[PDB]
Amino acid sequence: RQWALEDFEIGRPLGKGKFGNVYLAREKQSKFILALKVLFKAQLEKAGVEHQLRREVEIQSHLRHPNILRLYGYFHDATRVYLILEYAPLGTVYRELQKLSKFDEQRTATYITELANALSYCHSKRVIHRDIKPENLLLGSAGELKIADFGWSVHAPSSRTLCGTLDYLPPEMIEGRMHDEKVDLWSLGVLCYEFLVGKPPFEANTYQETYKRISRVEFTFPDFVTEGARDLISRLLKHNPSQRPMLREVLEHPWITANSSK
Ligand SMILES: Nc1ncnc2c1ncn2[C@@H]1O[C@H](COP(=O)(O)OP(=O)(O)NP(=O)(O)O)[C@@H](O)[C@H]1O
Repeated sequence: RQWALEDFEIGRPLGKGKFGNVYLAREKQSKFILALKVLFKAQLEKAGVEHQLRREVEIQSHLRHPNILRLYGYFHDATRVYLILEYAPLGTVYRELQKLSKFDEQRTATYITELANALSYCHSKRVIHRDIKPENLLLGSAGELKIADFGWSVHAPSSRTLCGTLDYLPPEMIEGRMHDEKVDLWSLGVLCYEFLVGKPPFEANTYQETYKRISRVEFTFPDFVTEGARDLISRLLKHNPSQRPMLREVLEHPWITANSSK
């Protein structure tokens, strides 16, 4: 069906995107509640990311997994583009991380499991998300994690568009080098550390400074991180992409098994 803005009643803003906001919305005919990612064509062109936005719609609309946010369709007009997304009721893992400061091992390992499963599915299709970070992880009604925002996804292998914060990016990406699905493994390790510590392992006040840290893989554990968490995070944060484990090995790691709920 060919959609149009008149088909929806827009509600409160759910977030600030990079080219517009996301709104809670209801489809007039079915009363279906969902989200509307609104991007201004102006900016989309000024950044020449129409290829990304196309890769986002094309990749995400074809994914079908309970731990991956659903993209139902899209439409647009003289001015903007509208992505029709599955609405995540419980917000971002990011906000939850602000609220709780840091997660316990049970919550952390559970989120990692849902992620690994979701990434496994994405890697079976040779799809690399490449932008795994707290603000792209949404929570379902039952509090289940759902990877969202495929605005950077691309099929492996690949090269590289400009950047923002490097916090979750692998050395191979910040060094412009070629990369594959291993990129997401590095990010998963960054997340696991951030979940337990309250902040990313390579954080810094300077972009230049953060680049050095990621490049050198310079991170240390606070005393309260258990050895089981340190082992997993250390296997995940290897400079050489090839050393990074398979998602299966993550899903099976002892620390994950002993702590995870799913
Ligand atoms: N389906 C949704 N349900 C609830 N909130 C959402 C949904 N989609 C997006 N948001 C919120 O809107 C924000 C940005 O959405 P997002 O898809 O990440 O847009 P973006 O333009 O790709 N920016 P970025 O994630 O930094 O690349 C997220 O931080 C969420 O908090």
